[PDB]
Amino acid sequence: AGADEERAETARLSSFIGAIAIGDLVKSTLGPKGMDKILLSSGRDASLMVTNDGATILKNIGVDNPAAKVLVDMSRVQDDEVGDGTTSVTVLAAELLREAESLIAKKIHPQTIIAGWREATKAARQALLNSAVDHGSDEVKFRQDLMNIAGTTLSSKLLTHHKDHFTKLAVEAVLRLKGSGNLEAIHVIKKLGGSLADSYLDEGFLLDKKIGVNQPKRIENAKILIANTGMDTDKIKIFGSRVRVDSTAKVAEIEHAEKEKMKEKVERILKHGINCFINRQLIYNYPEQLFGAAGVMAIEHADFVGVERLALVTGGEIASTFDHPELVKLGSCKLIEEVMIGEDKLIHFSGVALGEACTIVLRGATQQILDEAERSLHDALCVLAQTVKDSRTVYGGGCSEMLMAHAVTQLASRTPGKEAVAMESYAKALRMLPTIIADNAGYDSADLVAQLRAAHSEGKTTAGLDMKEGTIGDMSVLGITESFQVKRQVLLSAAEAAEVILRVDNIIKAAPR
Amino acid sequence: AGADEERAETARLSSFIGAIAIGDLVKSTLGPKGMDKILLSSGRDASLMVTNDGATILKNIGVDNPAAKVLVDMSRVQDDEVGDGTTSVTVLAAELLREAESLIAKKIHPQTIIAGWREATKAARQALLNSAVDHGSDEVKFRQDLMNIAGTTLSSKLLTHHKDHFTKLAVEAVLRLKGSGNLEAIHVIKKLGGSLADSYLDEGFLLDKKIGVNQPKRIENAKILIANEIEHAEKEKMKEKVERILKHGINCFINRQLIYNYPEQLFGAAGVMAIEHADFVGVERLALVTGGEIASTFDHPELVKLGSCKLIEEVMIGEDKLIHFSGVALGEACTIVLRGATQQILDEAERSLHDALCVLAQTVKDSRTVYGGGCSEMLMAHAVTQLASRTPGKEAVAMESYAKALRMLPTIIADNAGYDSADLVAQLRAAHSEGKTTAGLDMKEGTIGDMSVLGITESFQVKRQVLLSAAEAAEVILRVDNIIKAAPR
Amino acid sequence: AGADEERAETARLSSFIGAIAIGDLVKSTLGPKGMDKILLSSGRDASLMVTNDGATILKNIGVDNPAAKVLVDMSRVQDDEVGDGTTSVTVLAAELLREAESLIAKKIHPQTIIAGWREATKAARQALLNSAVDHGSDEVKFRQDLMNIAGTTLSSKLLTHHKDHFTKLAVEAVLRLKGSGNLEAIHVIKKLGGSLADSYLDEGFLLDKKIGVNQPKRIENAKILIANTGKVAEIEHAEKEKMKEKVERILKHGINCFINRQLIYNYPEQLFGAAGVMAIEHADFVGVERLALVTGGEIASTFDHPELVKLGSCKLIEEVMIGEDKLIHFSGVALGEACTIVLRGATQQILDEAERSLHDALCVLAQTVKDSRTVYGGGCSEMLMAHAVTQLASRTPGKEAVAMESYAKALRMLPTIIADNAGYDSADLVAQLRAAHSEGKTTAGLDMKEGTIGDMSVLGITESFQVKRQVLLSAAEAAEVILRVDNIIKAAPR
Amino acid sequence: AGADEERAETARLSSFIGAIAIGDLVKSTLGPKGMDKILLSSGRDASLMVTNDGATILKNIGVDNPAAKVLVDMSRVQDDEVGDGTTSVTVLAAELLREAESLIAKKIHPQTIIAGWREATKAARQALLNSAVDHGSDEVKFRQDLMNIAGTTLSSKLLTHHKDHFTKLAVEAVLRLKGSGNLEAIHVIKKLGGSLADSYLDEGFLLDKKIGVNQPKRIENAKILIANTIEHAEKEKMKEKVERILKHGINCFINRQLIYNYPEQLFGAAGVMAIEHADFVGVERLALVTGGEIASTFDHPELVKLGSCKLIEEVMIGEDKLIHFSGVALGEACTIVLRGATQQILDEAERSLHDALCVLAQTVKDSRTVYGGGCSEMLMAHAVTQLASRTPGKEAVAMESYAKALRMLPTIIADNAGYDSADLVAQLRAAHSEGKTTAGLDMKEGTIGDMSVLGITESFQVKRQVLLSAAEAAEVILRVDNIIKAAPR
Repeated sequence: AGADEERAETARLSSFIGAIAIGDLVKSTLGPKGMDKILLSSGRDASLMVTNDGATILKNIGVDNPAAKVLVDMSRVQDDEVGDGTTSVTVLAAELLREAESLIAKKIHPQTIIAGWREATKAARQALLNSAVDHGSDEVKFRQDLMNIAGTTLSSKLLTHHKDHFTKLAVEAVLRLKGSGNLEAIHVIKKLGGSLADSYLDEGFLLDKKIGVNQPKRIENAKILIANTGMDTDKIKIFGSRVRVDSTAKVAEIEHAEKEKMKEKVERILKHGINCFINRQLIYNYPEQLFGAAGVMAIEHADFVGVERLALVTGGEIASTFDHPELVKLGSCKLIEEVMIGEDKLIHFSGVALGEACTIVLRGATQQILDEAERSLHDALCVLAQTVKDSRTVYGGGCSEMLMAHAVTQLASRTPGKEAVAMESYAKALRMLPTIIADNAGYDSADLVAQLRAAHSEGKTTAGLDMKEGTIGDMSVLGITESFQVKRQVLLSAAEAAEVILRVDNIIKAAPR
Repeated sequence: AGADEERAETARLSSFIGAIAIGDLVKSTLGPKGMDKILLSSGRDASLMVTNDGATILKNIGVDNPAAKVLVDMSRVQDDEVGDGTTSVTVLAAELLREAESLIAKKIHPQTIIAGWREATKAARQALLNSAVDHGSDEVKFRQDLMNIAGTTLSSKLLTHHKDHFTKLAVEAVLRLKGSGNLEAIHVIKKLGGSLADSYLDEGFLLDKKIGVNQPKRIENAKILIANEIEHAEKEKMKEKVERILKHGINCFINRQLIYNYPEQLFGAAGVMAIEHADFVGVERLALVTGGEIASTFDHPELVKLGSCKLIEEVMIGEDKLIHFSGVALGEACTIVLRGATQQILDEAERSLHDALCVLAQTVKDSRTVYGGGCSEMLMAHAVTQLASRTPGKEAVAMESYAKALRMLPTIIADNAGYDSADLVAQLRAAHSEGKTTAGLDMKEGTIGDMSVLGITESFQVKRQVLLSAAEAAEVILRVDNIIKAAPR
Repeated sequence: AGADEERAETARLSSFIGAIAIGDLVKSTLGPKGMDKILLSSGRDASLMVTNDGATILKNIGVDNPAAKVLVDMSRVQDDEVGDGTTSVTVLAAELLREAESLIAKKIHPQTIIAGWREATKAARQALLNSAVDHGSDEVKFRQDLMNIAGTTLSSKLLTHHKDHFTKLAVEAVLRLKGSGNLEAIHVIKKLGGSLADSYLDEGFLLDKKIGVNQPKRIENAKILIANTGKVAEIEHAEKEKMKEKVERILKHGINCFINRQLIYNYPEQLFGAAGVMAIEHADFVGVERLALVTGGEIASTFDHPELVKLGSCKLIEEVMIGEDKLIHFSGVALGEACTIVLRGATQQILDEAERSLHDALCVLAQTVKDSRTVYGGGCSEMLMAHAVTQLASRTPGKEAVAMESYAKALRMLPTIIADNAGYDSADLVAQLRAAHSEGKTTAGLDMKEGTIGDMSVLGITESFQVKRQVLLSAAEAAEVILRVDNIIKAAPR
Repeated sequence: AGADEERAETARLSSFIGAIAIGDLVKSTLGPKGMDKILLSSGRDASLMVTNDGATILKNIGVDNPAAKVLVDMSRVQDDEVGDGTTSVTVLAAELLREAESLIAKKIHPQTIIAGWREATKAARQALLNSAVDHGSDEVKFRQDLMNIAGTTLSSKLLTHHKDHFTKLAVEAVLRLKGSGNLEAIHVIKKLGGSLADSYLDEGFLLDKKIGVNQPKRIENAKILIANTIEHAEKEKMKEKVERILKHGINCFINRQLIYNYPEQLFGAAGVMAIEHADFVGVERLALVTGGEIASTFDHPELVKLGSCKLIEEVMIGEDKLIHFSGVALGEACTIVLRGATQQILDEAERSLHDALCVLAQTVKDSRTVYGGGCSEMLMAHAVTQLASRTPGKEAVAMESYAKALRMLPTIIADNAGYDSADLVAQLRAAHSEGKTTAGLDMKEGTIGDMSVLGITESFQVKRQVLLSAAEAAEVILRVDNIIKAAPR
């Protein structure tokens, strides 16, 4: 229905603007020294969200009328099977649109010009088939656990002054996460406190809640209880109305009935040896006095998301009415205690025998810049899982992009008529990436492009863009690598719909309405 | 990736503006001629708040959209580590920003410039291991007890004309408080009735409050009580209080909260003085002093209560109504009562004692100090200026910008003095360059003098943490564009 | 009034806008189906200037507030040593400005980038003497003399249907032109039309004036006279004496024609008709200047001026029927140093293109003699250079490369433009064009009649070698002045 | 009547704005990689002039309400004395205004800072002490005649791809000039044609006028006549001209004004070439060249006239006809003609050339120069930082700020080069600090190199008064709210 009318030229233009606007923000993000973008919104979110991951912020927000959301949505599928590394895929697609302005001069058949996607099928071929990636990544592995690909993802991120160490920590997390058991139950939070480590590794799941001022400080061989239904009692489905009774004698039983709820909770809780209770909602006051005497620590209004992960962690339980204790519930038993961390007080669940689920706690300076660690971390978890079993990678720092560009230029001219025009335009698309990496490093982009091309042309796939250097250097020494799937999936997506429809290269434009 | 957006140079300006606004308000705060600031704002605050301490005022309010609050929060961690000293750390960070106007001339990636912070680390340790300055503070101590750091914290506040004598007194308070346990039993009030001595020292505890208009004027052999059918029930509650009370001879009751009206009538007829809403901080202190009490329900009287009976009375000192607890047998905890000349500077004395207890605990443990009055700042500034020219590429514009930031502290210290700031900067630099570590800014002088003779010294913990913290403050400028919130609209 | 405050980005923008507006107008002017532009202004402009030659109209006027008059001025110096072919220099300079938006993206300093133009100048020269071409233009040359560049230069002009023939004629003019003097004394005027030939070549100078309807139709063994200077009864008698002096001196000489650059007195007019002598009133001074070198000239004084003090060439002077209209012919000059070129046309006031097409035409083949060097036409040169220049950007150490590569892709538009107007799809054309050029055959080019690609040499199209060397050096620098200048100091009442 | 209202601080701003507006156009111009600008205007202006010399363009126009024209006017006194080389004097004065924003922050006495100018004079000697000038320029000078300052003057001008060769030519022009009388008898015109040399040096004077269509093409053993000035009477003027003229053998006549038609017919038959409306300035120079003559009424022929004869002819050069006067016996006065590669930038030659004539003459007379490429400026910068610490009171703050001003110049010279500015600044500082006055910014290299090997040096005078002018301009805009003077050209 209604509003927003666009056709042919004007409609093509809307696609054009969306690609250029996104490219500049993502432009600072790529390579060993990127920049931080900080966002504040109104009416649906709490505060300032800062993300160095182009994928994370894009998924969350659809700011305006121009089209770009659908292109953005696709990158997530990429994350599930490979994703990140560094966010470069969005940039390649955007630059495709710049050539379109020179096409109107031609003024006849973009479709004839378009001969290129079949030609760009070649990109699926040339970009990720020539150059020997990586191989072993044995298992657990001493030295090769990190100090390579995680570091590159982080280098593009500003926090590398101390976060390079954080990245190193993440693979330790993946080692426990490898084997059989699914990609689930990984929890991470950041703490407002400065230390050299800037992060702490827990033996289990971290939660931030307390029963009250009273109750024992620490429990051992802990039994964990999770209830779906609240502790609160009174109304029931049918009120039974608020009653009055024939004398003061029968009003007493009602108060007495309250005591019975108290009775059930302690009598069978004691047999279990219950050390901790976690409830996701409001908690009734009566049990609270009881738990302190028993020596049981309960958690008021515990977050549901923490709870679901916790069930996987402790073998779980079936949560229903107060019958829920004993056998229906399973409780792991290493150590549960509330421990002060840097400055804040946190409760630590640890020693889960099953081992499938684990939690990582980050620590920091207390800056917005610190919130950067949250954005980088999310990026890192996805990067390592894919690196371990994809058994395939490419040289980073734009090494791959310059090589393909040299190869694609040859393709133009070699093909005779009709075929040649789009293939060269596709070819120039590789050139902007070298420019994007250099500009964010504070070095003159013009000077950098010229010197960059000569090293790639020579045949060293290892050589690439070194931002700290300001010129060109050996990418491999740095340990900068991109996963094979991230590069492979994007080229097909760019040349997917593009092929068959207007069957060839220089896409999209609008259709009906 | 958008919100409220400004890019590179405009983005830089939002951080740039926040630092300059804070520096001017805080500059007048520092040293002997510093001045008190008062704030008034609409809704959810009341009216006049006056905070001499820069840290306390910044923490309380997030006034506007431009970023600065996160930078503000960090000073508190520093406060916990050692505390106040003199407020100077916020100021260094602000002047760092002015150089950034010239960083556009550098013309490269600002993150790349950030290497200067590492360079700042060189500045951080140049200050360190150069000029050992202190050895001492064994415990109690005959002559090193004061005329030192307490005097410098007090230097910031104009009370120093007679106050420095009072601050000498404060370490005596600390010596009694370092042992036995806690950080309790210290209370300070001011009275109007000026004399040269300006302070006494109460062995007991001093409190300002009254039961009500009725009740006996004075109590002797005083005993102290401290406490942590419906219609019919209330009468019994009254009755239990009187029955237990009469046998004891109960002279005074102190309760840390609101007090129910029924008992009030009974206390008047009985001849018992009670205190409504007594502050908790005073109450804990009283317990150590009186031998303590077991505070619980109305069973609290007799044996579970230990009472000190020298004398409790409401005493007129000078003018204002106050109640004096004295004659404590323990002697471990005391209250210092200082008499002033009747000015805000008299209220100024309130924060001088707080400042003194904290220093000695930290000063004994660190075993290190630095010269105060900006002595360290010019010396460090002299060392840092050389570093900028020496370092290549990226480092040189950034290195001197941090070095430059040391210069304002000398300027801030004397601007509030009443002397011309421009003249002060040149003269200061010449003495530090020459090689005298002891030499520093003398505000009373208007020029430079020997800091050690004053006795002004600064705790080692305040200096090490600020420099690492400062780097983070300089670390949140240009790289961050806008990005507003922490507290409701 | 005082106003118009602009700085930094806004000042750059004024430069940006001037380049974009000009490029669209000059855009269809390149190649076989170029578009006719007609432009008029009040005052002394006159009437008919319809401009297909981009350089000619731009040079003539400076109509509006934005700054671009100076960039336009620069193209003419190029024109004097070579100029045209097709007007492409302005287009290439204009497209460079688009990257200026990316300059703020580079966010450092624009001056570092402009050094690329110097480099571009080197790029211009390394795109000149390497990556070969035709190696023809021996001298005189019976078949390669034309039907070449002019055909392509003419291609941008509509009149190509009968004008391509005209174009062939123009090199004959250069063959006589080459030698002792320089590029001097060449005059050409269109005379609408009505003949298959569409042009007659005059062995001498062309003139267009008549004394009056009466007077002898033809003169032979003609002596030419050019003069700088234009009892009451005896006064009347004295007038007769002026008549007498003019006749007495005239008959002995045999004077066949008189030409004067000013008003002529009525009394002598009757005399000339009876004698058998034709006179010209208010003949243009410029025509006379050209004529003096040609005929050996004379000394122009008072009536003593006839006989020996004046020299009169005597081949043939006549008024002849040219297709339809009458135009005077001065011809058969012994010296041979200076000549006159005459052309015609279909007549749609698009023929007037020939008035300025010709201005570009005049310089190009005169130049061809001097160069003894030429390049393949039909855009053959542009595709070859484009293939070579793409490699060249990486060949340079840096700085040079960024500007050189952008410059390289600029060449792509010209092949597109040549076939775009041709009535064929540009997209198919650009790809097929490159394959033949990359192959190694320099003779391959845009075959516009064909609609595809073919042997340019077979068609017979070549461009003056100078047009390519100067244009490349000139284009980069003409482009540089608008981009490098941020903030032009002014004051604009308007 | 009333539209714009300004007071004190905003008044400073109007003055502030003028310095920034001028600085952006001028900065591009400075150093070996500068730019050229074109101005249209209207009324009493023939056509747009494009000026590279900051001094020439500012003198010629007073475009708007803000006051800057007077600041501009002073630079010319500097130019007659020396001036040029590169226009940097105006830029440096402009950058001192930026500190003024800092100054309101100071919030004290604005003129207290004014002491810094006195200090600036101290700063000026500071460069002299800390840089090695030159050891020679003893007249004529076999290799150091050029390939130094002219190269720097010209390098700032892009045209140096081929024009560096013409820059070399200009000193030869000054060497003949040095001697007996002031700055006169030098004529130079650009020509629209292409050649490798890009210019020709003429021993005589070049002119561009023609008698008429008729008249002999060429004259030899030429006699030259210069003039400062019913029907039957007209014939007599014709008679005197021919009779007297024939005896002398008269080959050419040059008249500075309109010429009567009757003689024109005579000259053609006689075989004499005359010039109508010849420019007086060309004539005066020509007279010195040919030995001159006494110009009066028609009694002017014979001995009162002295004519030199080598060759006078009209020659085709490129596309435009000009007349060449050549073979002067005196040799004292000469004319320079330059061609080059054409465009807008060739009208530039009239502009660039004016600058060239001024720099080279100075080089022979001064016998003093300093190393170019910014070598002088960085070394002064290393030197400037130490002095500020030493100077008492007012002087330290102002001397240091003046001192860091010099840092930007290395950055601007490098920036136009086309190389990374950040890397360049620090490396430059290291070479100067060591003690090599020769080392400087090698823009072509992209890094620091030995300036002396290049051969580039700057005239000593340009440096002496730039510092003094910069200081008066630096005394600046802060002073008076209105300045104005003159009605030029």
